[PDB]
Amino acid sequence: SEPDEICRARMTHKEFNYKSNVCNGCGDQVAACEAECFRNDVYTACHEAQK
Repeated sequence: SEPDEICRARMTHKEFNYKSNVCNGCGDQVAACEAECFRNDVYTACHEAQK
């Protein structure tokens, strides 16, 4: 049970905006999209299925 602040510091400001932008598109799984810092099947699937 640790914070995901490291994930935000690891990426750039623009990155957080891009990832988050797509996250809101995946659907109602936003929480899950950021759950693993954009590192999950939920996002990997949506993002790949996002034109």
